Parts: sequence; structure tokens; C-alpha cells
Amino acid sequence: DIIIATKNGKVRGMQLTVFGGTVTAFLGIPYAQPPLGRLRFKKPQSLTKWSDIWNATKYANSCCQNIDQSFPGFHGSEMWNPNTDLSEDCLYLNVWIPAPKPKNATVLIWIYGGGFQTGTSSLHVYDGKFLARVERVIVVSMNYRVGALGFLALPGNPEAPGNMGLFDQQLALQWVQKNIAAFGGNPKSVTLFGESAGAASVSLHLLSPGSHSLFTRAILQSGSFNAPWAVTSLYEARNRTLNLAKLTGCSRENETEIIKCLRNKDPQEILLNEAFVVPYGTPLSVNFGPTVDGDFLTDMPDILLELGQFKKTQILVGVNKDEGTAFLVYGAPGFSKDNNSIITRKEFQEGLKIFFPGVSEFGKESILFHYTDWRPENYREALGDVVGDYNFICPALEFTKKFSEWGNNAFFYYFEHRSSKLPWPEWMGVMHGYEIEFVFGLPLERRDQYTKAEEILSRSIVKRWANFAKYGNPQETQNQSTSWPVFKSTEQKYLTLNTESTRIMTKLRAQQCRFWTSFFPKV
Ligand SMILES: *[C@@H]1O[C@H](CO[C@H]2O[C@@H](C)[C@@H](O)[C@@H](O)[C@@H]2O)[C@@H](O[C@@H]2O[C@H](CO)[C@@H](O)[C@H](O)[C@H]2NC(C)=O)[C@H](O)[C@H]1NC(C)=O
Ligand SMILES: *[C@@H]1O[C@H](CO[C@H]2O[C@@H](C)[C@@H](O)[C@@H](O)[C@@H]2O)[C@@H](O[C@@H]2O[C@H](CO)[C@@H](O)[C@H](O)[C@H]2NC(C)=O)[C@H](O)[C@H]1NC(C)=O
Ligand SMILES: C[N+](C)(C)CCCCCCCCCC[N+](C)(C)C
Ligand SMILES: *[C@@H]1O[C@H](CO)[C@@H](O)[C@H](O)[C@H]1NC(C)=O
Ligand SMILES: *[C@@H]1O[C@H](CO)[C@@H](O)[C@H](O)[C@H]1NC(C)=O
Ligand SMILES: *[C@@H]1O[C@H](CO)[C@@H](O)[C@H](O)[C@H]1NC(C)=O
Ligand SMILES: *[C@@H]1O[C@H](CO)[C@@H](O)[C@H](O)[C@H]1NC(C)=O
Ligand SMILES: [Cl-]
Ligand SMILES: [Cl-]
Ligand SMILES: [Cl-]
Repeated sequence: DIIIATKNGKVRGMQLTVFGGTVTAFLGIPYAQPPLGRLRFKKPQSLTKWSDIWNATKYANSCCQNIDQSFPGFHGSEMWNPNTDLSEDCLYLNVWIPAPKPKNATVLIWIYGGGFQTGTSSLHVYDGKFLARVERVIVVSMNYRVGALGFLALPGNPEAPGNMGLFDQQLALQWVQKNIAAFGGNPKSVTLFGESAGAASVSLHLLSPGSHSLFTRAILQSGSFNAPWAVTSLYEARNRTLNLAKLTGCSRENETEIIKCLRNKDPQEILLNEAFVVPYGTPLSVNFGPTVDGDFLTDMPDILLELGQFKKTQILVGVNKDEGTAFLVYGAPGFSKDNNSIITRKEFQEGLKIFFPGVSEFGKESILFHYTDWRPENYREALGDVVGDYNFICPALEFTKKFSEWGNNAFFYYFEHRSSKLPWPEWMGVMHGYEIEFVFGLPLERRDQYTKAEEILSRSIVKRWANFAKYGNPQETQNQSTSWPVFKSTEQKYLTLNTESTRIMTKLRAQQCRFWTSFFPKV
């Protein structure tokens, strides 16, 4: 029986056998008061002491959210749906400890993504026991409120101030600072890492003064705040809050009475109406996301980044080869996960209005012109690259450029290996989200039918990530590997991650990102 005494009381963990060794797991530690009743839409309130022993022996509830019901029975989509009961009572965290108890281990804190509308830390591919066993680091992950329950915003109104889900994450970071020493962790060696909206979350913690003292450095996989889906303008935030109030019959003159009306509605009523607060949407639309609240975010994040107002530390940023392909089967005509999705030129143009609804005709023709300088799968591949470059790759590169211009070491990766167990079709390639299982070390478990080369790749990736967390330098020193060079604003070197051979290259998607970052904002 391994019991740890935290600042709020004792917690009961459990022992797991991993690779002939042992890992101690504490699943479902509460880190905030359940945000129920009057506490809905408010910032997380801090927890009070319990006099007995909390059993942290199973994953806790996942936060309320809508489910991906596009492909029932299909593992490719269902593997991302929550695997615990949905509940407003969801502010819990998990911690994996190596055995025996480490003296002063570096801590990795995972922040899941999902467009700020879905996600949970209990997913199979977020299992931190492998990292704890192999690299003897401590892995922490938390659930944070998503959707309107986590990001509904009436700016300046403390009953719905916005960024509540970001304050959830932040309170979990504070929990680590206060308690991780009792688990054998080093509160001064804390690395945040996250993917998609989690990576954008990580990037905003770099911008938020309240988070600066709560971590050491940061890893951003397939996401950043400057992505076009990652931040909602305060006009849109107000317009979407008033729309959900209208859709639920909560339209009141007093803005505070609107919120209180929303606190009496059942969570499913909120969730059902979340999709309709915008006129038109895209498969990447974030209805309720981060806002400039004057609290977590003191100013528009583009200004803070441009003017060097962020935590000065090392960062690790990267993207996958085909970030955009996943979203094409969620609206683009002629696309299907069950055939090769050979589309015509006309279907490509119809594809553009799905992902760029409010853009002018000249703007969409400029996208078309730029991506058609060439094969029957030309247009299919072009649309995937349009969606992936615009929503993920080019913003990530721009974030890395602007961050590194203020003197800090930055490292950029280009992940381009497609999992041998990938359930989606071959034309989708190296999809959004499918580097996560390599980072968490699933292919190190050889009983799960990954290839030998995938075990080697995951082992190398795991070592690089752990070395970055512990030493701020993501090298694999022992096995005659390729040295990972610093990303500088001029050379813009990056490392490719795959099974055959790592390579150092420069200026990823240089032509494409000049279009998206410099020209396309003008249309
Ligand atoms: C600000 O919100 C309004 C209201 O949104 C309404 O329209 C749907 C999205 C639906 O969910 C409904 O319940 C909701 O109340 C938006 O107004 C709409 O805009 C579209 C296109 O401009 C029109 O087709 C609608 O007729 C119009 N509705 C009204 C009542 O005027 C408005 O677009 C939005 N602002 C922005 C910038 O998107
Ligand atoms: C690849 O499949 C898409 C999707 O087709 C859907 O509907 C059925 C026809 C089914 O066979 C299955 O493929 C999928 O659930 C094809 O597009 C569809 O094609 C038909 C014409 O045959 C149209 O009437 C549909 O509206 C259209 N749907 C969409 C969303 O585009 C596509 O033609 C196919 N490509 C191939 C076979 O090369
Ligand atoms: C957005 N909608 C719901 C319309 C479609 C989402 C389709 C997602 C398919 C998985 C893509 C990778 C996801 C990785 N995670 C879940 C971590 C983001
Ligand atoms: C926690 O688990 C232990 C396991 O032996 C059990 O004895 C105890 O009653 C549990 N606490 C509860 C259920 O509150
Ligand atoms: C853990 O390491 C830090 C340096 O990062 C040090 O300041 C601290 O005293 C250490 N704590 C221990 C050894 O308990
Ligand atoms: C809105 O309601 C709050 C809560 O009672 C109140 O303090 C405030 O004065 C009201 N605003 C008005 C009446 O304009
Ligand atoms: C280095 O190579 C050895 C075998 O040569 C392997 O067992 C080990 O896991 C590798 N380590 C990393 C970090 O790749
Ligand atoms: Cl490529
Ligand atoms: Cl093999
Ligand atoms: Cl190598």
C-alpha cells in the first residue's frame, strides 16, 4: 500500500506492472471544487481538506461534451470519444510515478486537445505509465472544462468571465507545484506538453503571467494559439453567448440574469445548442474557445507574441505531414474514408467553401491558383494540404519563428510516419493526432502489434521528449542519431521524424506559408 499525503489530504494509488517493472498510478485526484450549480461558468474554486484517504484508483468522470457520432463502431473516430461517464463533476487529474519512488524527477504535464469542445485525459493513448517506466519521469494529466461550460464569455463578468477551462488547467499546474514533491517530483522541472487545442493551451500558458511560475518549458504538437481556430474575437464571443441564451430561452436584459438562467438549464440543453451559436461552421470550428478576458489573457495574443511578452524558455514545436486529411470526410463532397476520394476540380472548389465559408470569391480562387501548380489524386491531395497548411502547419511555424526571435532555443519537428495500425484509409496519410501514441510510448509494448521499426522510432521520440523536459535539449545522445538543431528565424532548420532516416531540412512549406501568413490575411 503506497499512500501519499497531499496538502489537501491522503490519496490512495495503485501499482501497475510495466515492462518487467512497476509504476505507481494515482487516477482521479480532485484538484478543484466541482463546478456545479452556482459555480457553473465560474473560475475553478480551490478544494478543501478531506480527513480520510481518497482512493485514486480509477479514472474520474470526463467533462460534459458532444460526441463524434459520424462513424459509429469505427475505431478511428471512437478512440477519441470519452471513455468515462460525462459529468460537470470532472475536475480531476492523474499522476504516474516510477517505482521505486524517484528522488527529484522531472514532471511532464499533458494537456489534451479537441478544439476546446471535446477531450479527456483518460484516453488509452494518453496513458503515462510507459513514460514513467522508461524515462523515470513523472506524468501528470488533467481534465478541464470544454465547450460553453468551459469557455462561455461575458467579458469582465465574473459569473462568466471566459477562459474557465484554461483556469482549470492552471489550477492543476498549481496543484503540481504544491504537491508533486510529496510524489518524488521536482516542481522546478515541469514541462507542459499537449496536442491540438492542448498545444494551443500550452502556447497561451506561455503568454499568461499567472502561469509563468508554474512550469519550466513547453512542447507544442500540432497546435498554437495563432491557428485560425484557436482564439475567438470578443465580438464573436458576445454574439455566441447571446445566441445560446436565445436558443435556450435565456435572453434577458441584465447580462447577469442571462448567466443565472443558463445555470438552471440541464447540461445536455447547453450541449445540444452549442453547434448553432454560429451561422455557418467548418469541421474545425471552435464555437467556445479562449478569449481575451483581461485576466488569463491581458491583451490580444498576437500582440504579446509579436512584442516579446511571454515566458522566456525553450520550446519544442512540430506538426504532422497530413494534418488536414482527417477533416475532409466531415463535410467535403466526394470524400469518404471508405474509398480513395478521387475528387474533381469542381469538387475541390466546393471543398473550399466548406472550409472557408466567409471568404470572398477572389480569396478562394487565390487558394485554388496557389495549390494547383502540379495524376488523378491531384485535387484530393491539394485540399488536404490546404486545410493542413492553413489550420496547423503555417501557424505553428509562424509561432516558432516569432518566439525564437526573442533569443530562446526552439526546436521544430516534422512527423511523417503513418502508424502501421492506422484504421483510417491510406490516402489520409500521416494524420492529425497520430503522433501521440508514439510520444506516449505505446509501440514500446510489443504485444500490441506495432512494427519493430515503430518501437525504435517511439523509443527515440520518447528519449528526445524526456531529454527536452529534463535538459531543455531534445537530443538522443547514445545511438548515433541525427543531432536536432535549433530553429532560428533565418535558417529555420527542422528535424523530420520517421523510420528510415532522420534529416535536417530548412523552411518547411516555405511557399505555402508565405501565402497563408502574408497574403491570405489581406483577402
Ligand atoms: C451573430 O448572431 C446572429 C444570430 O444567430 C442566429 O442565427 C443562427 C446562427 C441560429 O443559430 C439562430 O438561432 C441564431 O439566433 C447571426 O445572425 C444571423 O446571421 C445570418 C448570416 O449573417 C443570417 O442568415 C440570419 O438571418 C441572422 N439572424 C438574425 C436574427 O439576424 C449573426 O450572423 C452573428 N454574427 C456573425 C458575425 O456571425
Ligand atoms: C467515395 O465515396 C463518396 C461517399 O459516398 C457515400 O455514399 C454512398 C454512395 C456510399 O457508397 C459511400 O461511398 C458513402 O457513404 C462518394 O460520394 C457520394 O457519391 C454519390 C454518387 O455515387 C453521391 O450521390 C453522394 O452525394 C456523394 N456524397 C458525398 C458526400 O460526396 C464518392 O463518389 C466516392 N468516390 C469514388 C467511388 O471514387
Ligand atoms: C471536429 N469534428 C468533430 C467535426 C471532426 C473531428 C474528426 C477527428 C478525427 C481524429 C482527428 C485527430 C483528433 C486528435 N484529437 C482528438 C486529440 C484532437
Ligand atoms: C478504498 O479502497 C480500499 C481498498 O482496500 C477500501 O478498503 C476502502 O474502503 C476504499 N475507500 C472507500 C471505498 O471510500
Ligand atoms: C530538485 O532539484 C532542484 C534543481 O532543479 C533543487 O533546487 C532541489 O533542491 C531538488 N530537490 C530535492 C533534491 O529534493
Ligand atoms: C443585474 O443583476 C445584478 C444581480 O442582482 C444586480 O447587482 C445588478 O444591479 C443588475 N443590473 C441592473 C439592474 O442594471
Ligand atoms: C539505442 O539502441 C539500443 C540497441 O542498440 C536499444 O536497445 C535502445 O533502446 C536504443 N535507445 C534509444 C534511446 O533509442
Ligand atoms: Cl510533404
Ligand atoms: Cl515487424
Ligand atoms: Cl537517426
